Amino acid sequence: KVFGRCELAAAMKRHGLDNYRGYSLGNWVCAAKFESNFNTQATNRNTDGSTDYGILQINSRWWCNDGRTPGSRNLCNIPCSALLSSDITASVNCAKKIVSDGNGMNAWVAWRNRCKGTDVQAWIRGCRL
Ligand SMILES: [Cl-]
Ligand SMILES: [Cl-]
Ligand SMILES: [Cl-]
Ligand SMILES: [Cl-]
Ligand SMILES: [Cl-]
Ligand SMILES: [Cu+2]
Ligand SMILES: [Cu+2]
Ligand code: NA
Repeated sequence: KVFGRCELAAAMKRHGLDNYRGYSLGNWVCAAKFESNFNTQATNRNTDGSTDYGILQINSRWWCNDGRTPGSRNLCNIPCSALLSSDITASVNCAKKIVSDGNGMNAWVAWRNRCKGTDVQAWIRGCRL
């Protein structure tokens, strides 16, 4: 599923991301845009051989099992394929664990390099949520 901007903002809000660990909704929308272009089916291989999955590009190195990431963990206790569903529940719940891990949204390098410090409210501007 490729979400529209405001449709994903509304969904992430419904799923409890707005101000989660202090990160306003536009932070999550901005991260999703640059991670996945709002595509739940997005996959990208990392240099180390792990892969990132779904709207928020959750890495198999730590968070999900894909059967091909040596020495990795599965801290969200989910197959990585679950992260590609049109239903964002698994992605959101796993993201909650990630952002609570100590470095907040800096876990998402694209968030750090492209969203942090910027006017992230622009991502939800005009949206019926
Ligand atoms: Cl957009
Ligand atoms: Cl915001
Ligand atoms: Cl594995
Ligand atoms: Cl959903
Ligand atoms: Cl924080
Ligand atoms: Cu929902
Ligand atoms: Cu809503
Ligand atoms: Na893994």
